Amino acid sequence: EWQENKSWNAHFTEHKSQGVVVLWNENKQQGFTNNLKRANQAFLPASTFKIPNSLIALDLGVVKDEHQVFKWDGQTRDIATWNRDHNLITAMKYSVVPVYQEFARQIGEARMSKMLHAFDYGNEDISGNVDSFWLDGGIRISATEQISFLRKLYHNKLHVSERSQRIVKQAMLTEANGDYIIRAKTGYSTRIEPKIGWWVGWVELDDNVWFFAMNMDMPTSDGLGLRQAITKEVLKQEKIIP
Ligand SMILES: O=C(O)c1cccc(-c2cccc(F)c2)c1
Ligand SMILES: [Cl-]
Repeated sequence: EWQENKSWNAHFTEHKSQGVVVLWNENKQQGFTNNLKRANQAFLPASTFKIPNSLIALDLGVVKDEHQVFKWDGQTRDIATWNRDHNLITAMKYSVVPVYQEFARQIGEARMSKMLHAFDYGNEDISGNVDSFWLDGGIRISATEQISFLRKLYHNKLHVSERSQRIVKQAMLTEANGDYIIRAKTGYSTRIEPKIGWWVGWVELDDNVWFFAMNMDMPTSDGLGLRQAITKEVLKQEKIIP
């Protein structure tokens, strides 16, 4: 069951942007979106790929645990937070592309392809460079496909160990207070048109879970804060969060 609520479009047009929000009520097994078409259009996953990438690296032993330090390679990059040592927690918090590029090289093309098929992730296509295919290669995923993947992760049903899934869900922790917990990952795709931002994850309540996946047009980095801001406005309107 899916229902289209075009009133949410106001949240995008009021900021003179365009995008889609997809919600899934786990208890009721019901979905909601403002745009059924865009909910099924496939985009580059960009840094949302750090979820599956982290899982594969952990399950193959490329990453030992969430404390292992990945030393800065000494190359000054334009993102200040990238020019320092990281572990899995901080690498995902600051979307540290260079750390995950090295993960992918050590994973290798063959094992990466095999695992993405086992995850049923997007179009499962790693065509391109092994260290950048999620940024400018052939892989694609829709918002509805993100939710399908995240639901498997939440229930520990992906084809990796329970430990790997618990560690990645820890690394996804974004916000927690007395009312809800959010585990999620942002994305920012600029190398292939259209330029978009992602935010995918879920909201934990006392007695239910709401999965979400949003993407929106991102002509400039000036609107990146809208990924979370717009999503939370939808959540408040639907009385999922206060
Ligand atoms: O949205 C983020 O969490 C994030 C984290 C790291 C770098 C960037 C970023 C911002 C502007 C340009 C760019 F290429 C990357 C965004
Ligand atoms: Cl946690």
